[PDB]
Amino acid sequence: MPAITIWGRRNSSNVRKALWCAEEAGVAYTSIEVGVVPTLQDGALVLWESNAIVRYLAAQYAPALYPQAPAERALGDRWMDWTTSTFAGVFRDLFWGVVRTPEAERDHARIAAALTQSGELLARADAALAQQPYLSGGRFAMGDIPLGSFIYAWFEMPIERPELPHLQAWYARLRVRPAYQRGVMTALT
Ligand SMILES: [Cl-]
Ligand SMILES: [Cl-]
Ligand SMILES: [Cl-]
Ligand SMILES: [Cl-]
Ligand SMILES: [Cl-]
Ligand SMILES: [Cl-]
Ligand SMILES: [Cl-]
Ligand SMILES: [Cl-]
Ligand SMILES: [Cl-]
Ligand SMILES: [Cl-]
Repeated sequence: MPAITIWGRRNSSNVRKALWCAEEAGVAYTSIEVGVVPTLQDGALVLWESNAIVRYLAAQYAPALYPQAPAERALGDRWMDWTTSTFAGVFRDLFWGVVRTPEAERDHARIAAALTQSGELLARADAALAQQPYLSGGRFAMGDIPLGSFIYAWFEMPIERPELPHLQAWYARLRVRPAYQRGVMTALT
């Protein structure tokens, strides 16, 4: 069995982050879904943090994805932290109310507020993607991966989205990557 194992449900955005990164690197890996947080194991290493798992997999296995100059890495680095620190919480809330709770249980005012704030948060990324074609800068790299794994849910969710055309063209370019198709575009349950 491959040295790399990734535990976790494939319909989680955090696990998508890791599967997509694994796929981008081409390495042998096992994905275990037991019957949400990814657990990475690679030899003696055990990782529980999505973005740490990403940064590791790219630096260790896909150096095309890990910019070596600190100043260029920092461009996409900030969107990795921002995805966790600012976007994921409100969006996971939006996504729960819409895909996973029964209408009898939906706090609509809250969903409505999640949807509205999700949108204006994303407007910030949309503005950055009007300056460069990737969160990582001129070329795709690890920095695009955390928000890229959420933005699949954003666009394929049954919701009314505000017009964010740079964000959308970026998602269109993500969709042409096979690693993104196999790693991220899973059952949106
Ligand atoms: Cl989600
Ligand atoms: Cl099951
Ligand atoms: Cl190792
Ligand atoms: Cl439901
Ligand atoms: Cl551009
Ligand atoms: Cl770059
Ligand atoms: Cl849709
Ligand atoms: Cl479309
Ligand atoms: Cl997979
Ligand atoms: Cl599907």
